[PDB]
Amino acid sequence: MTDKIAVLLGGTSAEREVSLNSGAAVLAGLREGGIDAYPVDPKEVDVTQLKSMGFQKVFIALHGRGGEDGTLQGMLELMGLPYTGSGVMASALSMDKLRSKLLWQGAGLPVAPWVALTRAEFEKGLSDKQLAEISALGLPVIVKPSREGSSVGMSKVVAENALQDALRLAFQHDEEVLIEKWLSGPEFTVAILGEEILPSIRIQPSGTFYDYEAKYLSDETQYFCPAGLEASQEANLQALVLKAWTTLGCKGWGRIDVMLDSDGQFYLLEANTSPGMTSHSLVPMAARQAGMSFSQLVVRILELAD
Amino acid sequence: MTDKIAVLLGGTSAEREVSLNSGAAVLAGLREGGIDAYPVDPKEVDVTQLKSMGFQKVFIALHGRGGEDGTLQGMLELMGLPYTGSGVMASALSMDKLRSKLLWQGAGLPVAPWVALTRAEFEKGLSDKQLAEISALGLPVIVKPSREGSSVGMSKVVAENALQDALRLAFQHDEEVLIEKWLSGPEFTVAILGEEILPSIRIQPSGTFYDYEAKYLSDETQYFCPAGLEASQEANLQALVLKAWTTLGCKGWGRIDVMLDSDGQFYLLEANTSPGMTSHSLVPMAARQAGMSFSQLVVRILELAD
Ligand SMILES: Nc1ncnc2c1ncn2[C@@H]1O[C@H](COP(=O)(O)OP(=O)(O)O)[C@@H](O)[C@H]1O
Ligand SMILES: Nc1ncnc2c1ncn2[C@@H]1O[C@H](COP(=O)(O)OP(=O)(O)O)[C@@H](O)[C@H]1O
Ligand SMILES: [Mg+2]
Ligand SMILES: [Mg+2]
Ligand SMILES: [Mg+2]
Ligand SMILES: [Mg+2]
Ligand SMILES: [Mg+2]
Ligand SMILES: [Mg+2]
Repeated sequence: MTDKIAVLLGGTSAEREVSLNSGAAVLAGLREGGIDAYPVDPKEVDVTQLKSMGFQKVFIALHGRGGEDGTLQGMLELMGLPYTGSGVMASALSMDKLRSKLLWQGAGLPVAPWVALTRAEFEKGLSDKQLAEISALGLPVIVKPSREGSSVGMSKVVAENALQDALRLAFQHDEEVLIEKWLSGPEFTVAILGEEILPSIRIQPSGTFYDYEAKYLSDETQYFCPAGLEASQEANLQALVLKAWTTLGCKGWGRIDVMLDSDGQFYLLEANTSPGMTSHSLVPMAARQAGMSFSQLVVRILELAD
Repeated sequence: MTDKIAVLLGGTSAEREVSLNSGAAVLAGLREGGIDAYPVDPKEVDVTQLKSMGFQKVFIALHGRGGEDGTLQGMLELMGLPYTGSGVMASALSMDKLRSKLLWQGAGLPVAPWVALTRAEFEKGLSDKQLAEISALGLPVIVKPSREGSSVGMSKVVAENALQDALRLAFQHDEEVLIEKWLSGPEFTVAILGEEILPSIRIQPSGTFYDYEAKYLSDETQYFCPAGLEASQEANLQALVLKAWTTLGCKGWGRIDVMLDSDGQFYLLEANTSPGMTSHSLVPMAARQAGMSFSQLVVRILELAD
């Protein structure tokens, strides 16, 4: 018998439905590439039993905490099963937007001005210093949970008195949140596959930002790949993303989200270490422009595992 | 029936002998406190089996990667067992001196000037540019692996032409290495227990730095607790350590190592999320001076767990 591969999909995060779609596509893609792969949903199957179940290797198609944040990676390390994507530290770090931003700023990489808040800071009342820092960002701002994906818990604030509503929403999803300066765009994303940086994609939502609807349900979002940048700027963007990726310590494959601001500079938003892999997701779109079918892409991601 | 507690000790790192000593102390302290505790060494016992063995909670007294770096924490999270100390992300970051330094720099906290190198860079041979950056640090410098403890793999470089030998050593111990400005001292450490910062300790080794012998095997090291700082200065140190702790996201307990430099300012060296607990160890000294028995200290660390 050749290796048996578990495609972990679904799980229990806010991104469960996205992950069910990613894993459905990855399962078929791997089987098309001759890989003996099976779907396993950790919501229904105890993943501590994977080795007992006869699996040799794991393709992680989970998104969000519990699959993307180092916890599952640590279990798999101790179980001794090779797995796709980044290891424990870089997965945990990339899930935490607050600490990714601090790390990048420490490395001299460009990030949007921001204020971080804990639940205790917000619900016990903002200090004068915090209020001053928030005021200095101007409006609009965007508010995000630190540890979500798929634009869950995120919103744009257009009036001072409505910041509290954005903060209450974000605190429904995490214990720590970010208030960030609004960036003008345009918006890009850059996939990484092994040592290869894939062609950037320019993303144009029809509404206010690339929210859950714009990501998964709209026929109106526009995508440009190639992204239409002057060659030197595409190269700059690729080099920025490579430095962001290596600073975090990520490996295997992933996708970094980036926006221009009205000063003409790129700013890093976040890194994703288990990116969406629905048929129509962004990593497959960039890989298609670099000559890879979806099956070729997933077989390559798997080949990179330990 | 009362909880059955596993004290994890020993393991397979360079710090194994220290950990066997830490775990022996912790075990006696817990039992002295009425806790039903038992030692388990992961080198001898398959730790993925703890819950199957009837354990309810885990006291981590391991030191170094694979006990301290988030991997074990992730496994315990998926097994559903509460455990002492920091979670996955903060454990992983605290083991990674390079990324701790970047995060702290991003947060505006004081860190010694440094250069980082990867193994691939070292194997290729160093560029004129990298040598230029290293040269800017001045001399002396210390060379350390990023992810070790107990002063393993470290050397003091007092001549420019001695750097290569120091790197050849540190690369035996990690794939990422730091070259840091040599700090004048004096040297301090600060224990954290729950929400409490304990009074600091001034550490005076007899040799060139606080090396493995000075830490565990010498009767010549001196320790001062209280540290002899002016009241405002002790308060400054505690505040710095609290910020450094909260920036990494650490919880439960730990210990942060700090040095003065010749500008009279404090600089953060590193955080340790499973600190030593031996008769030579620093957390027990801070707890003793703060009016706790060692048994009360370990019962408290356990009570703080999840
Ligand atoms: N500072 C910002 N200004 C404007 N739009 C932003 C900003 N940060 C994020 N966005 C928008 O919100 C989307 C989701 O933000 P991101 O930081 O990538 O979190 P997620 O993990 O949920 O994708 C982005 O794709 C972009 O459309
Ligand atoms: N930049 C430096 N200058 C002078 N001494 C240092 C410096 N960095 C570390 N040391 C010495 O080396 C010891 C161990 O370094 P540390 O960074 O705490 O790593 P470890 O995890 O091995 O303890 C310190 O306790 C201190 O005596
Ligand atoms: Mg994301
Ligand atoms: Mg995103
Ligand atoms: Mg240490
Ligand atoms: Mg020589
Ligand atoms: Mg002794
Ligand atoms: Mg130390």
